[PDB]
Amino acid sequence: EAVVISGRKLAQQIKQEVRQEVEEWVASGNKRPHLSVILVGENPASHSYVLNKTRAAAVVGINSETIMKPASISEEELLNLINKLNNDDNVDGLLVQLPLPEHIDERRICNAVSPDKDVDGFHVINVGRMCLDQYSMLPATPWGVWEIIKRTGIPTLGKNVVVAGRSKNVGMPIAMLLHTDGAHERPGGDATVTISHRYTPKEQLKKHTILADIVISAAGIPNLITADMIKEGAAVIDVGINRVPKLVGDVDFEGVRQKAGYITPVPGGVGPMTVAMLMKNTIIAAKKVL
Amino acid sequence: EAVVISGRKLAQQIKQEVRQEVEEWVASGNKRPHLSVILVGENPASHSYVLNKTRAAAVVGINSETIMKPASISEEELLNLINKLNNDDNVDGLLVQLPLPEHIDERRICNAVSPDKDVDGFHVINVGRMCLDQYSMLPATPWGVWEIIKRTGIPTLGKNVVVAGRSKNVGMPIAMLLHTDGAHERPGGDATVTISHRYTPKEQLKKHTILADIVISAAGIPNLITADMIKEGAAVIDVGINRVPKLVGDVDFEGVRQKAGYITPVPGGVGPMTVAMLMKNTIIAAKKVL
Ligand SMILES: NC(=O)c1ccc[n+]([C@@H]2O[C@H](COP(=O)([O-])OP(=O)(O)OC[C@H]3O[C@@H](n4cnc5c(N)ncnc54)[C@H](O)[C@@H]3O)[C@@H](O)[C@H]2O)c1
Ligand SMILES: NC(=O)c1ccc[n+]([C@@H]2O[C@H](COP(=O)([O-])OP(=O)(O)OC[C@H]3O[C@@H](n4cnc5c(N)ncnc54)[C@H](O)[C@@H]3O)[C@@H](O)[C@H]2O)c1
Ligand SMILES: Nc1ncnc(O)c1NC(=O)Nc1ccc(C(=O)N[C@@H](CCC(=O)O)C(=O)O)cc1
Ligand SMILES: Nc1ncnc(O)c1NC(=O)Nc1ccc(C(=O)N[C@@H](CCC(=O)O)C(=O)O)cc1
Repeated sequence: EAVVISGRKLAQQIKQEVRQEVEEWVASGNKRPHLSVILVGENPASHSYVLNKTRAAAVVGINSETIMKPASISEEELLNLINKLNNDDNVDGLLVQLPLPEHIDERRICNAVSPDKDVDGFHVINVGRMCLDQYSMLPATPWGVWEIIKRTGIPTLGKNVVVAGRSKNVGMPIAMLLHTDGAHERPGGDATVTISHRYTPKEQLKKHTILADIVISAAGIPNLITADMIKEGAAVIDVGINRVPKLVGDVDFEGVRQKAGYITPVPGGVGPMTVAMLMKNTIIAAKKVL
Repeated sequence: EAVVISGRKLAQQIKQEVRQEVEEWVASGNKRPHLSVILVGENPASHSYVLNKTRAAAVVGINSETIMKPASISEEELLNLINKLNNDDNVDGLLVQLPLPEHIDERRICNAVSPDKDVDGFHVINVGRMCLDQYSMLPATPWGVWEIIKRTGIPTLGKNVVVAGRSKNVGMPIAMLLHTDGAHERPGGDATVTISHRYTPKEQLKKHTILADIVISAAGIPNLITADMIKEGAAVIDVGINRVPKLVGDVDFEGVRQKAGYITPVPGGVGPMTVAMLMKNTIIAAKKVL
């Protein structure tokens, strides 16, 4: 039977690490770090996630605020707010919760966040730097997936990995991190990585997962991954969070639990790890390391 | 037996398209496009490749100059030359031929070329834009592979693709182009893409290629791709160029020719396509579309 990895427990540990780093940063005479989160509209999942972020900030001693704005705001008004926060020396980290409304260009908005305060790692320079294996502010959810694997000791070098999903914010960075050189400035996982997506037929997906030592599902499709797709002993990391009213992942948890060696639950898996790696990025940003 | 795709004939068609585009541009009263190539040292293959590029430029109506510097040049002197070319309004395209001497930081050099003149697409902002599926100057060798596939009419949406190699200028952009969304600003091939590399066990490479509709070898290893690794009728695209006294690719050409449906030869395959796609990028740069 699979070990169930508690992302909640791993995230709490990481937050303890961040709290200590923050406290020693303040005791050294530095300003306490401050995180600003911009929330647009009323997507209730976005509100839940942002509340979890500001909770975690308080736990680790980082000052925070959520600035909530109606969906009817214009792009230029979002940009004006972002520009004010870019020039406010008290703000160390700035992020815009996604998705934004259709009349707002997410890419222009992400590129307007000063790259030094870009704790989500979505600015194009941070994307390019990550894709070149240079030091960069890593996006929180992919970095949380990497930390789950690394802190559990699941090996990656020479291993077969399948990622289901290719979104720029989640699946693509996860595939980048896992396949790239362990010896480069920002090390990668040196795994053999298959990228699948909405046009992979299920039979081709299965033919690739059945070879995989790690399967990472970030499609947002309930029961996309089932025990027959998984070779036994493999690690299955469930990035999906799907409203079905209850929350499930992409993985058939009880089925795959019988065959995988390791498995993450939804909720309590990747989700809390996302919030933890954002706290790590914020103290990194306050320290002006990059 | 396998169709042998002539990279020479496809490139000739692409180059004729560029010659028509450039002369319509010049007929409209615009400055003739101009490409500057910087060439460092005496790598015989580099000199050979640069001559192919400026020979192609002249035939399609693009003015060119190659600026040759000894390998003993320093990093500051190369940067000085690059800055002079960035500010010369006659120069539309600027590229530095790689590899550079060991004492030169290639990443610093590539980021010094202004992104609007970066016809190789090696600047971090162009790498980031490409990885976000945004309009960008695509690197010429990856774009050549893409064109070989599309112009032969080999389908990609939903097909399995294996790329052997992960280098930032060749293997990684190929994997990015092929797996990404057809509906995005810069369309992608919508394929299921496996990325293999130097830590992929040779047995594991076979188990993925035997599933592959398209194998793309960009590793620089003679005879890495052999007939037992290919399923009957798949397309095999040879990006490697290996000096073995002769030139060969990564594929066992004679053997794989008996099982593949399509195959590219070395020489005369991807190489002339690299030169051709650079001409496309140069007229794009002259038009300042981006
Ligand atoms: N911390 C977390 O766990 C966390 C954070 C953010 C988002 N998510 C969740 O991850 C899932 C998607 O995240 P995202 O940002 O990538 O969203 P997205 O909608 O942009 O991504 C959807 C991805 O699903 C892929 N896909 C669709 N059908 C597929 C299929 N049948 N097989 C393989 N791939 C398929 C699509 O091609 C696309 O790449 C959702 O449940 C989302 O809520 C989780
Ligand atoms: N126009 C062209 O045809 C053209 C242009 C440029 C480069 N190339 C060729 O591309 C090949 C590689 O170019 P590069 O810049 O990527 O060089 P590189 O050595 O930096 O990259 C080669 C890749 O090979 C991978 N690799 C090594 N062993 C492997 C294995 N056993 N199985 C799978 N992958 C393995 C490495 O991890 C690396 O990512 C060379 O032949 C180069 O000359 C061709
Ligand atoms: N959209 C974005 N825009 C900008 N930057 C980002 O990083 C994101 N992405 C997220 O914020 N992703 C995220 C997903 C889940 C949680 C989370 O806390 N999950 C709990 C359950 C909570 C619940 O479901 O109520 C769990 O999984 O246990 C937190 C963040
Ligand atoms: N290094 C770089 N730095 C900066 N930007 C780049 O794009 C590169 N990469 C190349 O320039 N790659 C390249 C490889 C081969 C040819 C070529 O013309 N090949 C012919 C003849 C081979 C022969 O006879 O020697 C063939 O294969 O048919 C052209 C370009």
